Amino acid sequence: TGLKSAYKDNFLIGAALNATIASGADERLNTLIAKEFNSITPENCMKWGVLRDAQGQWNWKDADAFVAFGTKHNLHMVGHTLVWHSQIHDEVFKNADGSYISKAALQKKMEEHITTLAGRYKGKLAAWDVVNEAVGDDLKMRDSHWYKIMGDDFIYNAFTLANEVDPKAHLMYNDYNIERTGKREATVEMIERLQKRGMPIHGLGIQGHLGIDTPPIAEIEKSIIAFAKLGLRVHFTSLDVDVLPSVWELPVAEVSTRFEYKPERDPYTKGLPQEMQDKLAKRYEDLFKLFIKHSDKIDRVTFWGVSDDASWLNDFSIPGRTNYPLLFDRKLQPKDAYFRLLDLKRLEHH
Ligand SMILES: OC[C@@H]1O[C@@H](O[C@@H]2[C@@H](O)[C@H](O[C@@H]3CO[C@H](O)[C@H](O)[C@H]3O)OC[C@H]2O)[C@H](O)[C@H]1O
Ligand SMILES: [Cl-]
Ligand SMILES: [Cl-]
Ligand SMILES: [Mg+2]
Repeated sequence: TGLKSAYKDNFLIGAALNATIASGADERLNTLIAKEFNSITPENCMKWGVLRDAQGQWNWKDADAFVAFGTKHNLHMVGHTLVWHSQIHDEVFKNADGSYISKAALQKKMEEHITTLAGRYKGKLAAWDVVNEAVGDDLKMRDSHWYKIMGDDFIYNAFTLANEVDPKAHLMYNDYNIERTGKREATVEMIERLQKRGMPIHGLGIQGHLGIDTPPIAEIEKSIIAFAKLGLRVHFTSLDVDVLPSVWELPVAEVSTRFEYKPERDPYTKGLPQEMQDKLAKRYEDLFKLFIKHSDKIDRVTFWGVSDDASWLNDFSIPGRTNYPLLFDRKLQPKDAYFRLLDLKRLEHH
């Protein structure tokens, strides 16, 4: 059968779904999703600034279509995300003159947003990313407007609110590069200090935006262990593997430059050679060996897309590259990495 049944006894197999896919209108992705995944996450549609215009006004079409889809196919559904510094309008934070509104006023906007959003899907969504990406890459609390107006209380109040709205909801914190030493620890710290405040939190999302070579598997492992120790369920939430030239490690004189589209940084436009098909299978296989090792700690592994043609890495971090990060190709056909992963479970020894 599919991924989901292969991994039934391990964890949920999930896909982020764009709004075209959430519409139901692609029978070929319906057939695929129904076979392969049992968990879905809205890739964009339940984000503050996508869901609401700059005046706080709500359009629920896509948000509603996504919940109709998972109800329809009976898939576990993750809300993404109540409180985040990205894809949210500056009018949330700032007067037209640039100045920041009071904390009190922003609290009120947060109350309303969580109350309406979690409230509306209370009991339909099993899980929420309540706060997304609150630790800076300099390993300090990210200097978002959330943070600058509110402090730790934006995260605190966000969870407490969420939990009051849907008591039943599994409530996560979600971040990227927390596979990595340094930011892993600053996040463990962050949870700890809020958990001693009594903040209701149930899960820790590891985004899992990985590269073909890095981070190493020992890294990821340390993080699975650190976070579960905080008495939380571990999720891999935005899984994909970047197979393109990295701009992450570039010399000074090229901080951008580095985001500009350049030929050589897009080397596989004519197709992914077999030699890299293979590095990608092997890298997915290492990851999933790891995940199986620790499936007492991991509740779910979600991919940040269904197929390559629809991966966000085609445009991040350089617009318009041809990447190959996911299990299904641009023709919806499964890739070498896919069979390696069925095989792990198929041939498993007990
Ligand atoms: O390719 C163009 C564009 O990218 C995609 O939407 C993007 C989302 O996938 C992206 O998701 C975040 C990835 O980082 C973290 O996991 C974070 O938690 C996610 O929200 O968000 C930015 C979007 O531009 C679409 O495929 C398409 O619109
Ligand atoms: Cl979308
Ligand atoms: Cl090639
Ligand atoms: Mg339901």
